[PDB]
Amino acid sequence: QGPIEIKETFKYINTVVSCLVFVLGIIGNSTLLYIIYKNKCMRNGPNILIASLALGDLLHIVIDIPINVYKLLAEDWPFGAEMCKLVPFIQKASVGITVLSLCALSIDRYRAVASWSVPKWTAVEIVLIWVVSVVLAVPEAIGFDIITMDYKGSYLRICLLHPVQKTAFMQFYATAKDWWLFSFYFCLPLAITAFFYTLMTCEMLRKNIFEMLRIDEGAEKLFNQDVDAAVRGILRNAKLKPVYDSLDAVRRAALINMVFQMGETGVAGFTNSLRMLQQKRWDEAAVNLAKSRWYNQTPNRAKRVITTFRTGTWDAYLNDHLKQRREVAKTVFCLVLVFALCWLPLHLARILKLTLYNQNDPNRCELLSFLLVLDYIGINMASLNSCANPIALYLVSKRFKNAFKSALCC
Ligand SMILES: Cc1cc(C)cc(C(=O)N(C)[C@H](Cc2ccc(-c3ccccc3)cc2)C(=O)N[C@@H](Cc2c[nH]c3ccccc23)C(=O)O)c1
Ligand SMILES: CCCCCCCC/C=C\CCCCCCCC(=O)OC[C@H](O)CO
Ligand SMILES: CCCCCCCC/C=C\CCCCCCCC(=O)OC[C@H](O)CO
Ligand SMILES: CCCCCCCC/C=C\CCCCCCCC(=O)OC[C@H](O)CO
Ligand SMILES: CCCCCCCC/C=C\CCCCCCCC(=O)OC[C@H](O)CO
Ligand SMILES: CCCCCCCC/C=C\CCCCCCCC(=O)OC[C@H](O)CO
Repeated sequence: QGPIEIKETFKYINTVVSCLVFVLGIIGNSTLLYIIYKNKCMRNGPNILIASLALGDLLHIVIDIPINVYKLLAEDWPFGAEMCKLVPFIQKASVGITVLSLCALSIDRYRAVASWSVPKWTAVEIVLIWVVSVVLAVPEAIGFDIITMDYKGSYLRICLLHPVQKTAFMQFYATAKDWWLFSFYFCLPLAITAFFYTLMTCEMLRKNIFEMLRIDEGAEKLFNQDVDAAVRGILRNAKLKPVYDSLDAVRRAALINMVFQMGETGVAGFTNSLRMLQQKRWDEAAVNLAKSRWYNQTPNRAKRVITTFRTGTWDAYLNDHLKQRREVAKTVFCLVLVFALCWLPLHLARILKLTLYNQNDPNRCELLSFLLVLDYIGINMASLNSCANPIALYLVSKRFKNAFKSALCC
């Protein structure tokens, strides 16, 4: 049958995945804690939050993974009542540390670019993350216990959190647990990190346009309302509106740059160049713009604007301080994205089972086999997330990649 065939297959798959996560995660997160400790240049707010997150994932890896490997392979629980109050507690405490750290990471990225304006603040965050994650994981250590069954010369030890619990709170917890796990440990971080991501990019966008105009125009705080009025007029002009809509945020700022210098009527005169921008022919747009009277009178500014068009980034206008903040923000929301994709299949599987289990035998069989396969994939991706950040940091962050190579290769 599907259920017995599927569980046997994933006995092999999960054992290899969990052995991979154990080895990769022990090496990766230990090295991650090493490079943040040894490299004094690496000690900053976001990195220290990444360190606690790596310590939390290391705790789950060394405490829970070897047991979870055996648990999957044997029907009996031999590790005692203590280990099975501990393993689910560590599992929810560690994931909670990741969940709250990721939220603190995304809020810190917003505050970094925030218009309103702190080393002690990261220390308060660290305490709050671990205290709150551990408190919210305590009901796991409360509800879970061993059930021993003996019938006809055969005994079995299962550790479970029974749907029926002693106290009112533990009863409510056991019943609400599945939705609680979905809400706080998936919906809460994804919503908060997305909310502060979008606010951050908007604020980073204004800071970049402001910096661009500061370099090109050359002490005016009216730049922001001036920009807003400028895009209003660009949306007013039938010659400038179509190309402006086609452009991304960065190239729209390059168009605004030309509008600041020449006005809307002057920018409209580049009908051929504007068309080619709308066609997304950046290099052709760069060349035709380069052979212009605007280029001739102001080549330095023309060079930067046409490079901004062609490139689509802020390279020509971004200072060292702002290039630092974009790489850090890119690192933070890479980990956020990695968390979402790793925890998406499992939370999807649990919610589909929670919502679509009609208990009719005909519909159940095929839906069960699919949901079971999805659940197994889900817990594999979640295990991978506990070892994925060292690899992710290596690939997405030039600083982390160099720190890893210094610590490991030579
Ligand atoms: C928030 C949350 C939500 C859901 C739906 C499941 C888990 C969970 O707890 N899982 C997915 C573990 C395995 C695991 C735990 C933590 C990480 C982790 C930690 C830090 C950073 C990133 C990832 C990765 C995998 C799991 O296998 N849970 C089992 C229950 C279970 C496994 N071993 C046990 C021992 C005793 C009692 C229960 C268990 C299940 O949900 O099916 C956690
Ligand atoms: C690196 C950021 C700090 C992350 C950890 C904060 C929470 C520690 C409390 C319980 C953990 C129990 C497991 C033991 C781990 C020991 C961690 C530790 O001793 O760190 C003290 C201090 O940061 C060294 O200078
Ligand atoms: C940064 C900080 C983030 C912290 C985020 C935490 C949010 C969820 C925490 C607690 C909700 C608890 C809900 C409690 C409902 C229990 C039901 C109940 O109390 O049952 C009655 C019983 O008689 C009484 O003991
Ligand atoms: C500072 C604030 C931080 C954020 C704090 C709030 C985060 C989300 C908390 C609770 C929502 C999920 C609670 C789950 C309640 C489920 C109710 C229930 O028992 O439903 C059983 C249902 O019948 C089975 O299908
Ligand atoms: C296996 C995982 C592979 C993952 C590969 C990741 C590569 C991304 C790197 C940099 C782009 C950063 C983009 C950040 C986008 C914002 C993330 C976010 O806010 O997530 C909200 C959540 O999706 C609710 O909708
Ligand atoms: C088995 C392990 C499970 C995890 C598997 C991998 C998880 C995340 C991997 C990649 C995320 C995106 C990395 C690629 C980002 C592309 C942009 C980039 O690399 O730019 C920075 C670079 O240093 C130039 O300066």
